[PDB]
Amino acid sequence: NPLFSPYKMGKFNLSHRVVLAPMTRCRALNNIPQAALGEYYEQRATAGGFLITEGTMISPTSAGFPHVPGIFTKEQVREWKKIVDVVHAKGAVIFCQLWHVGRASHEVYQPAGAAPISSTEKPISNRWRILMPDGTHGIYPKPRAIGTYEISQVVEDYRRSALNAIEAGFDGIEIHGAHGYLIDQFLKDGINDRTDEYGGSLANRCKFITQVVQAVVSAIGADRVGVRVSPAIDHLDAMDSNPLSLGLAVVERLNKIQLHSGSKLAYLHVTQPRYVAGSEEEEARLMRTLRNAYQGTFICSGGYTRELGIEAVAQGDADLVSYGRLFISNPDLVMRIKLNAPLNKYNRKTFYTQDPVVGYTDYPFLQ
Ligand SMILES: Cc1cc2nc3c(=O)[nH]c(=O)nc-3n(C[C@H](O)[C@H](O)[C@H](O)COP(=O)(O)O)c2cc1C
Ligand SMILES: COCCOC(=O)/C(=N\O)C(C)=O
Repeated sequence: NPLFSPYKMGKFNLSHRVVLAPMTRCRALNNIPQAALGEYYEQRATAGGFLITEGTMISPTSAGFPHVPGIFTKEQVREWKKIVDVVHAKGAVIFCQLWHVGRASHEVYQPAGAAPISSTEKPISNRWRILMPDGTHGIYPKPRAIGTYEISQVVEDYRRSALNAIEAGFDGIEIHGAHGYLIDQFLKDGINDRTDEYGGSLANRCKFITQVVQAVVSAIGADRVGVRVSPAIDHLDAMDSNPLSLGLAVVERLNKIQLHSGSKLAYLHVTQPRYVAGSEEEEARLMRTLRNAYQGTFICSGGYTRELGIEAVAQGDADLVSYGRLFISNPDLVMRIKLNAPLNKYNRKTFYTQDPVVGYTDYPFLQ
């Protein structure tokens, strides 16, 4: 089974290639990591396994979900430390995903009820609704398009958050540059309608992600930095006229950052276009084209099964395979995939609820 061949992710020696995908679960009450998070990641940690946390706020304006953690306060750092300690006790590697939602937010999630920030003044269309703290769905508002000064301040938020993650003991961080959130709002020409140096050409639309990655690489070192993108995704009106070219433009800039820094990033993480909340062959081809173009470790994500994961690694389509929903409902997903044991179903109704146990840590282990 190729999923259990060891793999060297730069400075981290992994014993297998089953990765816990980053997953927002909304148990971090008032944006403070809670003890429930400690039990949840502990259940899923394995010796030599790689975990990526739920997306984590880099600033008070970053959030667009209720009770998601931050890592921009010392209190948050203090509580994350306890969670990282118990994961490390199991011998796992864990990265903190740094997450800014941009225009995918709401007045209720913003300080003083201010407008969410974005590359653009265009709101997400009414085809998408935002989950509210009371469990209803609200309207995405019109965002405020930020200037280049404010852009440089968001980059500094990323840099400070990456340092706080290292202070909490994280092995590294992942830049959430995917799924129509803030970075993807700069990347996608369906969203970025800017007329300054951050829009109007493919090179300009890649500026924001390049400067974010550069800042965090300089702060904590390239081999502690992973980057997630989804050039072809149907989420929150994040379309591009040429998804493969956008992906390859990002990859080229990551390659160049690596050469200038003298070290490879931890990995590039790409979401399969089939992942939803046009050809099957052209979608597998886009993934392999990006993998072949990038000088380093490739993590694929989105709709993988045990068989699809084995095949991705055996065929050289990816080095690591991250699992989301199946990891929600199978705390010992790694052992189950090793033994080819039956997997348990997941309940989407408790994906984003606040209960510290139900649908969170009460999915059982193999008997
Ligand atoms: C409940 C839930 C929360 C998620 N939260 C995040 C997130 O915060 N950041 C992110 O990059 N991806 C997030 N994802 C996407 C996953 O990281 C992963 O790519 C996806 O679940 C893989 O597809 P799979 O569930 O079939 O394994 C989330 C997915 C789910 C189902
Ligand atoms: C169909 O693609 C959906 C991608 O969006 C996500 O998976 C996500 N965060 O990135 C959350 C919070 O669910």
